[PDB]
Amino acid sequence: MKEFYLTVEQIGDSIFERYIDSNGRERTREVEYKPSLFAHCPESQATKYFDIYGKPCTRKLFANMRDASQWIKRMEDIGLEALGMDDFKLAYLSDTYNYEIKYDHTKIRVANFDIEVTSPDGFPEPSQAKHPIDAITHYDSIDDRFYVFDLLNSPYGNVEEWSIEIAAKLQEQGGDEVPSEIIDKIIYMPFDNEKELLMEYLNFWQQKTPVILTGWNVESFAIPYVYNRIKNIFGESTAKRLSPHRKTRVKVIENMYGSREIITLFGISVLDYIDLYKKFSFTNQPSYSLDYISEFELNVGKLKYDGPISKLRESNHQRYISYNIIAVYRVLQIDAKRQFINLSLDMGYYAKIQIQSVFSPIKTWDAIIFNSLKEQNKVIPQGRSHPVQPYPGAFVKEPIPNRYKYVMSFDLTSLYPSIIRQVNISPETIAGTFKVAPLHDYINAVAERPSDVYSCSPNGMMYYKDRDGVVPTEITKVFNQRKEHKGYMLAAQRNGEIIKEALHNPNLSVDEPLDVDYRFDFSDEIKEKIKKLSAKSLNEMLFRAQRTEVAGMTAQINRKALINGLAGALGNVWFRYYDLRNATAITTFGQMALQWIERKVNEYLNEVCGTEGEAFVLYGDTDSIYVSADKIIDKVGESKFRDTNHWVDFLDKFARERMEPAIDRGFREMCEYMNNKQHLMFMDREAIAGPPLGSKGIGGFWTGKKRYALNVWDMEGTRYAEPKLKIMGLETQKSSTPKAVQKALKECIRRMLQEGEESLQEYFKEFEKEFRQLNYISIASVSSANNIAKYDVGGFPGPKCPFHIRGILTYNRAIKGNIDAPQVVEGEKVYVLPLREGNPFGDKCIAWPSGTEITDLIKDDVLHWMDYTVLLEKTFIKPLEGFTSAAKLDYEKKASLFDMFD
DNA sequence: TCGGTAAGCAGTCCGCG
DNA sequence: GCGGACTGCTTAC
Ligand SMILES: Nc1nc2c(ncn2[C@H]2C[C@H](O)[C@@H](COP(=O)(O)OP(=O)(O)OP(=O)(O)O)O2)c(=O)[nH]1
Ligand SMILES: [Ca+2]
Ligand SMILES: [Ca+2]
Ligand SMILES: [Ca+2]
Ligand SMILES: [Ca+2]
Ligand SMILES: [Ca+2]
Repeated sequence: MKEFYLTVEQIGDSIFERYIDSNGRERTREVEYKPSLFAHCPESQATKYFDIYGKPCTRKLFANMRDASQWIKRMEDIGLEALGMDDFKLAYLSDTYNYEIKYDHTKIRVANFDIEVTSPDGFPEPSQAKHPIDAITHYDSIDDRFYVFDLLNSPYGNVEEWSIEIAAKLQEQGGDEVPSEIIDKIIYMPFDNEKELLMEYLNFWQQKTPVILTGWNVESFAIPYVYNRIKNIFGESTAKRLSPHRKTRVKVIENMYGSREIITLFGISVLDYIDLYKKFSFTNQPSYSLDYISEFELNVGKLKYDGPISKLRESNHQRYISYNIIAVYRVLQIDAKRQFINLSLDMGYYAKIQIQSVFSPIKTWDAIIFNSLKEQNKVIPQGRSHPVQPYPGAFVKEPIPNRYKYVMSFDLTSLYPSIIRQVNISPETIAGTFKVAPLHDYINAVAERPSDVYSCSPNGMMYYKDRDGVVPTEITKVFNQRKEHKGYMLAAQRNGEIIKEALHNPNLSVDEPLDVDYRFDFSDEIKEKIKKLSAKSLNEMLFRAQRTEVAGMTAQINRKALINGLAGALGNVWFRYYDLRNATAITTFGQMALQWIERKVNEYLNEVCGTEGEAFVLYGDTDSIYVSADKIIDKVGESKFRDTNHWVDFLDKFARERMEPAIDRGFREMCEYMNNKQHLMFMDREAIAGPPLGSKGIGGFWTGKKRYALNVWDMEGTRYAEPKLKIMGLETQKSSTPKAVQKALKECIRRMLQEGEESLQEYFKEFEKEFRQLNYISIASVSSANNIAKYDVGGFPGPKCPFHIRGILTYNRAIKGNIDAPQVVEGEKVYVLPLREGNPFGDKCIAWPSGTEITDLIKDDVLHWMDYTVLLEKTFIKPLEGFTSAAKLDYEKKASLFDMFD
């Protein structure tokens, strides 16, 4: 097989590399890598190395990496560009793996671990590590085993061994319900003392050294706690055995508010699953507890135990260990679904970077572009310092707040990357500038043609047309990968809808789910067999289809994120290829493109309708337009349609056969106008929205920019079994809105769009009457909590104190003295409730850690003093009043001549 | 939050005769 | 009471 790296490090003048050799074995080597860097040289000197602008360079070979680094410094001292890859491990990887890397994941040791630490005096701080580590569960991907290290004797109590028999049993048998599929994979090791446990853990680690190290909050808790505890008991050298090269750094993580400390383990790639989840999931969650996220992702119940976690080991050690094991497994289950580790490996090996660098799109793209240029013997420029400067972004149309009955939306495929490719925007393709007219003049095609030679953006920039820039070349490659995975995602989605349809008529039989590839549209043969399947098999197929859709979503959305990040990186001062001329060339072209096509679509539809100056495009944001289709429907007449699906078909056909050709024509003209390299503005129909045929549903409404709701029957060619609400920006979509309120507001919107005003009034009346019964957590607001200390003046709110911070301060005063009280962690999320006047907390609100029940000693008082009226008006009524006034509807029945008469 | 801009709403402070 | 000048937070792209 072809070799591939696992990890790479620079330690002084040595590269330390762990890799898989040509026989599939894991090896480690120390390499005295001699780096090269570059200086400009005279043209009269013969060379094969050129910078990106075509200027000749001489290669400088250094005796070692420190010499190379010193040379960079002296070149700065002289005032001359020091060209080349200054991150020497990236150059090493480029030299050592000069081909597209094919990796074998089965050879990569992925370790998932979690530790437990009993602490009677609050949160066990990783920097202090003053409490014994009393449990470690460490799952190894190569052995496919859970290695359980269990401390039986502690200063906080001596316990009996954990029982695998009880662990397996149902919670109704007094057991812990450790999943049957992992029971046989547990290797249980009890220890009579902590020193023995840790020494054995280190010997184990030495034997089975993680390449990828993950788990939940491992980077901020488990890793620094283990490191520091071993350091405290044994000394630093023993703690450094967590690094295969025995090198670590206590590294400070800084942002804006403060700083925290993590431990860098050289020769390990830490991908904390919480960080993977935050980067790759495209969710914003009210809580990031593993319980909370496992419930969201897997629909598994919260791990139930009695009393505080600080007493769980002594009171129920059996459950303590079982929950430690289950916790490790939950992360594995989340990964089986989301496939973020797979994603990270894919992107890391593609870029030829340390796997953990996938968190940095700037590092990722720097390596991609470097490797690409190096193939042509081209030489990358030195990174430079730039002051942070603001620059313009997208255009967003101001909508008229209103109901909108029939709506067809259209959206440009991968806009910013497509602009880059179309215009040929790259550091080395800049050809010059032209004299800019107001943007409006380009939109309306009255400005002079920018260039007859170069490819242009309406920000004034011109680009070469003779050859693709490196940025267009490399962005195209990832765009193509993205396109493939999106295809699989959409097929799985369409396939899921077939199954949902079939589930209306389940067959009464015992059978099996079909063995199919959900990434490809079901054949007629499959469709016929599905129509004969039982509900049990159908539901299993649906679950599998949706799992396939999730896998495709992960693969596509994050490749989209990477390519959009390249467009964004051009406007980040830390990017080697930072250039506001290029960043703005992209955003300004986008502004023109949207407004250009708004004009074209309005012109086309006014033509087919035989009107003048009518506004068909009601809205647009960045790269999308929303077209009113009322007149199109009305041209055939509602009564002519058999059912909802009939007008949906008609609009779909109209969009594809009439509107899309007109859209393409408009964009080809714009391409010629800007003299672009290649027409890539592809705007396809996205949504077809409207009320159910013959109903009083309003179909949709806008309240303002980035705030709307649509009843969608077809999205990107997925025809839904049941209509789906597309809601953007409204409170139902915000993590800050209480859970039960999101749900209620969603149902109000559903009723408005599908059923009408009367249905809405019926539901409002009911919610208003019953809501005080809702669980306090479900009606709590949520907020991130930054700068708590900043607004704290002797335990009370300082000037300008935010509402949620006030709640935290109220909480802090209420828990002064309570030993079992959780602390609010700076920068994390909190639940927030309003409090009625004259409450014993002495303020108008209280806040506590999100994803948790409020501590028992104040819970009863909070419940008693919760201000339901304020809660209702602020989270439910105010937003609903916003929705209904926009839609010209009333959520309460107004008086009529029938009232109180006949 | 260690890792692009536009723009919405909550809330504080305080004017607005 | 609402709206502007702010801070804070969160979402649409
Ligand atoms: N830097 C950055 N830009 C974004 C992000 N989301 C959207 N944009 C910008 C770049 C996109 O091309 C443009 C339009 O956003 P869309 O959500 O429609 O995505 P896009 O057109 O790229 O892909 P698509 O084919 O429609 O799924 O807005 C983002 O998360 N980060
Ligand atoms: Ca735990
Ligand atoms: Ca788009
Ligand atoms: Ca059937
Ligand atoms: Ca869009
Ligand atoms: Ca098309």
